Amino acid sequence: SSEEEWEAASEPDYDTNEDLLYPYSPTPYFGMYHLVKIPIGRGLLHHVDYWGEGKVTNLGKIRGFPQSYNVNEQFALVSKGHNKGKQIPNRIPVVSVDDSDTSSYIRDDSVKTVTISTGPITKRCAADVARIVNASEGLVVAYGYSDNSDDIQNLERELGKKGLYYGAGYELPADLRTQTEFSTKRVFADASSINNHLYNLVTGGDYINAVKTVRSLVDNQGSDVCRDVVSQLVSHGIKNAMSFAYKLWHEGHKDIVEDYFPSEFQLILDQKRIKLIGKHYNQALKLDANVDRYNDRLTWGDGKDNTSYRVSWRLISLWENNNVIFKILNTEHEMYLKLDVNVDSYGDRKTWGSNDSSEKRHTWYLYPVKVGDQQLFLIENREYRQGLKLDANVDWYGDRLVWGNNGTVADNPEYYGFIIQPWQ
Repeated sequence: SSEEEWEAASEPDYDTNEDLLYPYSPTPYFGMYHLVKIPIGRGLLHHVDYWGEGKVTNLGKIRGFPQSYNVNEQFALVSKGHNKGKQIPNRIPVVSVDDSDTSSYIRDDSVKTVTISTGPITKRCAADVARIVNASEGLVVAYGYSDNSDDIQNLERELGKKGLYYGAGYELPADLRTQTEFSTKRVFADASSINNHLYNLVTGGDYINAVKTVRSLVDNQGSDVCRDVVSQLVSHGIKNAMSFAYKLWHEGHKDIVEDYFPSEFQLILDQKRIKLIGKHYNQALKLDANVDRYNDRLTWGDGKDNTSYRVSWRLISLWENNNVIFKILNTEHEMYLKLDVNVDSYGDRKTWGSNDSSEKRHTWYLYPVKVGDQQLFLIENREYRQGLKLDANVDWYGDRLVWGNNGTVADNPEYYGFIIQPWQ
């Protein structure tokens, strides 16, 4: 029988594994008694290996850990490698892989790191892993499962109820990178850690891993964290927020932009007719009534009109070198904004509309920034790296010329921010 094969079995290899002197390791399941639960005292348990067998070498590959507690079925024995058939080191027992309940042995919310591999993650197992991992600073690493498995689906769901979430590309210390047995892993971390991870993936331009992260976050009760990260990204002048929103918009995740990003992002990303209002001077942009000798038109804020076809624009979005870039289209004339090749005596450049649109100076970055509750955008020419501003001086009609600014527009959203509104 299973019991008798276990009773019959050599004791665990405590040369290659550390002997943690766990009192319930050499006993079967005794959870019917008021046992002494670990951890004892105020700290967390360092490391539980769920379905672990201790450090197992096989065909030159390593699985398991010499210093973890190992949750396993009560009669389970080492499966492979030289220790095959021995007893499991530091073994915390469960009745069955079905019940997978450690509540007699391990206190709720008490483990720093849970690793899990080899065994199946049933719903009960996922729930037990979530029960023991500490919500505020826990970490769960699932090794060798496929991302679409019922195993990972059970785990992500139970961890999300507790406040742990997948981190795509989450970097592990060297001692959690020893599992050369497995070719895949999936890391779950605490709410604050994932907040920081996803923010830094976006500011770093790693949109593949940012999209993977946010999708799992929103799908597993992480909406508070998503909202906080988004707020940081659209408040602090991060143009990678625009690039992140673009990839969400085009790769199947419109829900996340619709539900968590400022309403303006939908106008921007779908090339809808918009008004562009200089916040400081409060004037909507238009093009000049007349052309110059090159058939181009100057760009102006209008001192009175904020409704007519003359103040309608569209943003054209394109992807270049891991960034979203924009062209700014005037719908009255079907002309594209650029900055003058000639500077004035302050180094500033007049803004012009042209029928043509194939130069780098036709392309622009948007930097989302917030003045209290008002979402704004800084608009910066990609070739000249100048942010747009309206002239401190009015003309005879009360209109303001639009210039590229020599000098950063980042220190000051009340001066250099634009409001984007729907035109219709």
